[PDB]
Amino acid sequence: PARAQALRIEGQVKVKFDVTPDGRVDNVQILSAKPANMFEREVKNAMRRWRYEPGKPGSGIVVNILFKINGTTEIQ
Amino acid sequence: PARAQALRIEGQVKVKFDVTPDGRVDNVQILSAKPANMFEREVKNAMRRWRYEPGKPGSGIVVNILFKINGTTEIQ
Repeated sequence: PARAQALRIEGQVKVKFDVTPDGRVDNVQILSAKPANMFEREVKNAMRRWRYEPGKPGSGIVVNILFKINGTTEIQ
Repeated sequence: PARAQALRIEGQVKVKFDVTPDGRVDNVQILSAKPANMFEREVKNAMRRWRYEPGKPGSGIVVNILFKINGTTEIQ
């Protein structure tokens, strides 16, 4: 078998928008509550926790990460 | 009961970093493959799909969205 590396972030986000009479959203803006880079910082953070074997280092290592985000509105 | 609104994004992301001899990651940068705003565009996108009842519109509506991101490295 082969060992993967994993990510699990929990988060929040605030969005303002208009609702039209047809019943469709428009004119969305995010209210960014964290410093502009929000998604990015939470990722780099989760890679602190990543472990490798000592005495075999390197640089420029690359990886692609497939992720699933799963939102849902809060506290009516 | 009360009706929520939901989000489900699937995505990818590329990251370059160093691995030290202690066995810890350092010097992380994202390789941003989509236009800088990646997380943001995928969100605004998912709110296209949101439905409201016609003939009751408004503007400046705000909502907070709690989300769970769940990564894991690809194709060894």
